[PDB]
Amino acid sequence: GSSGSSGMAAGAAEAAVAAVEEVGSAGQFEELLRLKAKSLLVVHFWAPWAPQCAQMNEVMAELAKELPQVSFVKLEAEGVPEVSEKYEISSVPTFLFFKNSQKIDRLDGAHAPELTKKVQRHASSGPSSG
Repeated sequence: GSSGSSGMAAGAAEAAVAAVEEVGSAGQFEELLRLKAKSLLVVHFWAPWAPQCAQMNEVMAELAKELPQVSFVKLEAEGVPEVSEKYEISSVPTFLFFKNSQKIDRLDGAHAPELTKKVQRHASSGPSSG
């Protein structure tokens, strides 16, 4: 109960990844929400049956690269019925824009262009604004 920071210590780094994260549990998602609160989180619902999720998945990969300040996470609707229940997500494809641990936007249906639009729109918030 007595210390003197005397400034600030140095021992932390940060990297940049443009890959789609795989969410297979509510904990991971509910947890990330906070972490990726400042940034733009994109929760896409992919299914091992729905063909639409096929192309919708490939498109994401690219985006993630274009927008390094964005977070693309894909969750299994049937894989994790815990989260799907809460939001009652019983349809795919389905994207959920979570900002600051609070849903602000949502895209229903397999839309290649419609998606990018929303992604960029929100993605804006952050560095190099514009």
